[PDB]
Amino acid sequence: HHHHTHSVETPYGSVTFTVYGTPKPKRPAIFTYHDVGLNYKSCFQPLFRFGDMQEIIQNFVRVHVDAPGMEEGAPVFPLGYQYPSLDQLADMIPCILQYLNFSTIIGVGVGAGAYILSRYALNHPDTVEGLVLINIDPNAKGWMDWAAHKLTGLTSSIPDMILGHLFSQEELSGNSELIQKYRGIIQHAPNLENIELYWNSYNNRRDLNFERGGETTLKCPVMLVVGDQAPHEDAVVECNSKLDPTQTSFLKMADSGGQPQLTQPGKLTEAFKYFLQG
Ligand SMILES: [Mg+2]
Ligand SMILES: [Mg+2]
Repeated sequence: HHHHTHSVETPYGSVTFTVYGTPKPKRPAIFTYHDVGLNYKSCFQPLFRFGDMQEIIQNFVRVHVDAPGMEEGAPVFPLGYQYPSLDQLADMIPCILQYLNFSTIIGVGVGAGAYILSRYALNHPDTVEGLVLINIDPNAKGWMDWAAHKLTGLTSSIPDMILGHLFSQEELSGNSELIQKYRGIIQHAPNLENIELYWNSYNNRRDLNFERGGETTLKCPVMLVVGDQAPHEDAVVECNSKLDPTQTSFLKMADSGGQPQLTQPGKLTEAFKYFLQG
C-alpha cells in the first residue's frame, strides 16, 4: 500500500490528499471524500483494501481527501476558528485537481463527503464521469430538523450525535466490535474539536438541488447507496426519485446499517465493478 501525501493551500485553508496507484491516459481518477468524524483511512480503508476491491481498483489512480483538520496528526484549530462551509470545501477540489493535473474523476463520498462531491460535480460537470454517493442528504435542515437536532442535543454529547449520524441507534446499542472501535475513534479523537466544526458545517449546509423546475441537474452516472433502516435512508430514497433513472442505480442494503462501506464491502465491491466496467 505505497502512497504519497500532498496538500494544497486554498483561500479557505489547506487540504490534504493521498495518492495511490498511477494515473493512466484513458481513465478517471477515483477521488474520495470522507464523512464527519472519519478520515480517508477510517472511512475508506476497509472497502478499498478489501481483497476483491483491490482487484477492481488496482489500475485506477486513487486520490483520497482528508478534510482540513482531519488528516492524521492534524493540529486542533484554536477555538473561534471559522471552518469552511461544505460549499467552500467543494471549492477546494479544483485546487487539488489542478495541482495533480487530473481532468476527470469518479467521485466516491460518504455523508458530508457525498454532499461535497455532488456540489463539486454541479460546479464542474465536465470533470466528473460518475459519482458513488453513500448516505447523501442534499437538503438543508428546516426549522423542524433544527428542533429535533437541538432536542437530541440536550441529552446527547457531540460525539454521541456524530456517531448517530454515522450509525443507526440499533447498531450503537448492539456493541458489535465495529461499533466499539468506531465509538472509540470518535469519542477519543485527538482532533474531536476539528471534527465538531466539520459537523457544524454539515448541519448548516444549504439545499443542493438534484432537480430544478422538475428537470434533473446532474448529468453523470450516479450510484446511490444507503442502509435499510439507517439514518439517511429517506434522504437517499428521495434523491433516487429526483435523478435520471437511465443514469442512476440505487442499492438499499438490507443488513448494512449506517456505514455500508464498513459492513458490506463484498456487496459494494460488485456494485463498484459494474459501475466502472467498460
Ligand atoms: Mg466549467
Ligand atoms: Mg430544491
